[PDB]
Amino acid sequence: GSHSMRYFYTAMSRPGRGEPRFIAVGYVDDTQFVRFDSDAASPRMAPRAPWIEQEGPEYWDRETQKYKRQAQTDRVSLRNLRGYYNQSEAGSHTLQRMYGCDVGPDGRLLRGHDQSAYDGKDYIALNEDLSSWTAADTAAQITQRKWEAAREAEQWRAYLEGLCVEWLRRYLENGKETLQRADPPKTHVTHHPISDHEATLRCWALGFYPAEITLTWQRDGEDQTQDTELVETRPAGDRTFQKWAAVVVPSGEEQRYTCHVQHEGLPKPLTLRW
Ligand code: NA
Ligand code: NA
Repeated sequence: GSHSMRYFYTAMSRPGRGEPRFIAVGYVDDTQFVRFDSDAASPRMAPRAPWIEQEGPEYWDRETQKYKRQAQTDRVSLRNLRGYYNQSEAGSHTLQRMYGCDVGPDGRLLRGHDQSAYDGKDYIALNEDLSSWTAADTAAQITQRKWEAAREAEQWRAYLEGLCVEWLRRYLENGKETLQRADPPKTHVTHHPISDHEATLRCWALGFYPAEITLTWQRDGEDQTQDTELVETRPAGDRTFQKWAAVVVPSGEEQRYTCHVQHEGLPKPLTLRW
């Protein structure tokens, strides 16, 4: 029922080679819908989902200019940051930002987000109040003061409560056939002896969307929390996801074990066995 829009910006300096590279990607839930890359050839902003290709040239040009303005801003930021940390003019550095809005099933704002990081560590974050900042270190207190003076949080609040939510609603409607349809997992259980007295049971989930999923193993109905091995959820490359969970069991006791699969695309969870 609930949904999110999120942007992910990365700016990477390369002093003496060129201006910093700026790349942005945007998502609705777990679906990417846009990329901008200052280093790409032609064109620099590309659509990544079909429902976005429905938008017209005014929309595209508007977004393009926002990306171009941000790339310039990020160049100033990276310069300022090397000063803040008394760094050499020679090393490469990375500035990241992640922002967006979460809405409930009624399309109403649940909460907004904006966060930045420098060289992979938290730098400054908008608090959930959309009115104040958390500086992660002493240097980020510089930005905090500058942004307080500029009433930067007020601009964020206006965006997060307004256009962020409005546009997310629009994308969800235009993209409803995919964005609002959960694809349940395709499942199976496999068996792999590790010796003649123990064997691995592996419970698979393939082809599911969104990425959130819960795979568990039980022995006679008791959860095997501490003895289940999970791989990280991984992308299939076609917008769907994959995961597996494994337990190692005494040979000949396989019948005691059940795999349980919970996913938004499954009205009732699945129970699977070897
Ligand atoms: Na707004
Ligand atoms: Na299945």
